[PDB]
Amino acid sequence: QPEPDMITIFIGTWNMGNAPPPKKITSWFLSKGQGKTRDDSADYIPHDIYVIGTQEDPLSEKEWLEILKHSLQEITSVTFKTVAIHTLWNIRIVVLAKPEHENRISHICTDNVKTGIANTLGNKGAVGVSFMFNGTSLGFVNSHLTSGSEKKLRRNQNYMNILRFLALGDKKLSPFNITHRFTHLFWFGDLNYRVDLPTWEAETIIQKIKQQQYADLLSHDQLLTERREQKVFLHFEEEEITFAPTYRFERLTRDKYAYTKQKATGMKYNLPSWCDRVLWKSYPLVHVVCQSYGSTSDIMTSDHSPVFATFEAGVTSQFVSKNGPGTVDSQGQIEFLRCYATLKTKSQTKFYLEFHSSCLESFVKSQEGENEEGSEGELVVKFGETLPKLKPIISDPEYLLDQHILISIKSSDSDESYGEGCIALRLEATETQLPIYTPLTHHGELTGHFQGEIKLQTSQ
Ligand SMILES: Cc1ccc(OCC(=O)N2CCOCC2)c(C)c1
Repeated sequence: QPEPDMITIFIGTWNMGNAPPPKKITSWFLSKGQGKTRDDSADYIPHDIYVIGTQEDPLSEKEWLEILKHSLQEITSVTFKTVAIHTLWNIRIVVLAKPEHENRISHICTDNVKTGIANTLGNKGAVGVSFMFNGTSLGFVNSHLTSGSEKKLRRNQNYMNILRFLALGDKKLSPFNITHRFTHLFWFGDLNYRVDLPTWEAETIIQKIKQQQYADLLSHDQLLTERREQKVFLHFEEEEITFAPTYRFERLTRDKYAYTKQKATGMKYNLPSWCDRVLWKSYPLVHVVCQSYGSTSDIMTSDHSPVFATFEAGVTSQFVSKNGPGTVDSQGQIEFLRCYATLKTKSQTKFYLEFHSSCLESFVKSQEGENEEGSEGELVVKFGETLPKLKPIISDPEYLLDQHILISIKSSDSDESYGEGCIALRLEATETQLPIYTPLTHHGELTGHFQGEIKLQTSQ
């Protein structure tokens, strides 16, 4: 029975509003309602992996798992296996997979981050899960960020705290945060970004939603505007939104948006907003295609509607050769030519690189580069032709061309990373000098660039 080169992944996010779910929630897992929806002809075809993020979840883990498994079994006639479940306060993540995937899944990690300080510590934060699916690493983050229309900068801070401190994936990738540790990273939840229009425009916004005219609302969505200004979720993707705002509804109908200030809201307005979102980041040139992104219309126990997103995701097999794993394959080599880093830093330490990849036996530390002054007042660190030749464990091009090299540029004085990035080995040619490029980030913000040429030797 062959190993897959593609799987499908369901991502769900639902802020349950502290209420139990209705008896039927199958529309969520079928990607039916508003937006980009799944074709009826696929209804019986199970996804490989289902990842369910809840916020304001009032259920026990047992209660919710029973509902989820019975829902999927009704749809698919498949009894899913529980990969992971992790809850922080009322924020929860569940990972279910087809039973045929049980021996494909390993290295399961869970973690949480609590955001805020004092007043603001005690109900917001994130839960996450990571694991290996054959040769592919998968990470999943469910975050419930700070609420309120005037707190977008707090949400951005919550995002940075979560990606700095959530401890998922391979701990040997010590310079790298979760935005570089996975082949595919999915980040979803009640991100709580609002449509930034005046309170006086509430009824106008409602009108627009009734007309399915979302363009003038999406142009004020705080998450889209913050992402365009590179304030949050740098280098993440989001499918186009074609569904109505998923917050704030009167419960037990979807006919009414409840936006007016009440004692129960702390006398805050809740204009209709896309609070409930799914974003992703995959390594360069890895197949990832969003096949649905929408909201349900028929689950009305909460003041939020559930959101679904589904993806085709490229995966690779657990490769064995006669040589690696357990030795190098001398028919393989990775050379970096004429490389230089450009850094936004004011510092004047010397810098060195670290190369990390599961195609290496262990990470590789370069010599220090040569600092020069850039024309427009930046630091250029030149490595020339000084970089160590990397010795992959397997030379077969069917393996090596699917791999990636993570790069960290570190201070010689402090050994701290000033920037992290990723280079694909999915090249147009082997035995050929070819341009490479990655942006560099640290704590998920832009700190520079790395560019140069690569020359990849495979056994072919
Ligand atoms: C499909 C699959 C499911 C679980 C699993 O390992 C983890 C496990 O067995 N757990 C017990 C129940 O709670 C979560 C942890 C693996 C390797 C594959």
